[PDB]
Amino acid sequence: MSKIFNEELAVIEAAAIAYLTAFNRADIPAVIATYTDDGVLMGPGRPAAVGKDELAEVYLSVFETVGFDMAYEIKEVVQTSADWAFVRSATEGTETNKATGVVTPAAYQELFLLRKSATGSWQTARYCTSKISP
Amino acid sequence: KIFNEELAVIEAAAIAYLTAFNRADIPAVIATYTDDGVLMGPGRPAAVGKDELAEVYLSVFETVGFDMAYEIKEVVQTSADWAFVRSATEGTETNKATGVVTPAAYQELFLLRKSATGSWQTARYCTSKISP
Ligand code: NA
Repeated sequence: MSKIFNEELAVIEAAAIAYLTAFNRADIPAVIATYTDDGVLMGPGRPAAVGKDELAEVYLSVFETVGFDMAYEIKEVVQTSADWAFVRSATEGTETNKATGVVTPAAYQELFLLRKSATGSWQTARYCTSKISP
Repeated sequence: KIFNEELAVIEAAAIAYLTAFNRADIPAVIATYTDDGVLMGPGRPAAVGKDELAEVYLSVFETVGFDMAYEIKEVVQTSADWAFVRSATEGTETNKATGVVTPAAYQELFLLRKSATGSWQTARYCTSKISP
């Protein structure tokens, strides 16, 4: 009957979710901490942010400008080798502009490329998010 | 084999997509993907499988004319059969309805998988619009 989930896939998914929950709390240090030191963010309206200093600067600007209220869904979890994996997610909910106060619907889709650190921890090496709507 | 450095073969595969895309060559674009390939791009939900990929690229090229130059930012082989490539493109986009030409820049992540026959194919692909 039962489907058992590979223990390493469970730990990998938990690493992607650690980001999504930190992001939805707008907790920037928790967000930064999920990335490898050479991590890259590719998001809409901004060129790639490379490394924790550039990452911090982008997320600071995002949470200054906009408030997100989002639910996530995990779409796939795949381990491609001992130290590498990917996760695909989708988030949806609302976006509030902090200047104007205007709340609008928002949906995104995300790809995490995860790498297992030398001490056994899964971290986001590369991350891409695209806006589905509006 | 053409070059023994697998990294060059991997980069080659990503460049074949970007050039196919810039030529608006949909069959050539579809053929760079695995059968279960995923495209994640702006304004649309994930397209999963060649049937869904076809539909989206059809619609993109029905709606917009792209005139783009590419740059490869990184090529990384993570294991024997897996790699990633990060690139960026910039140029103009022309809306085919309105005729309005506007500057466009994008950034792209490829996850490529080496097939049973030795070909590098795109398994997962994300593109995000930098501007405007
Ligand atoms: Na073109």
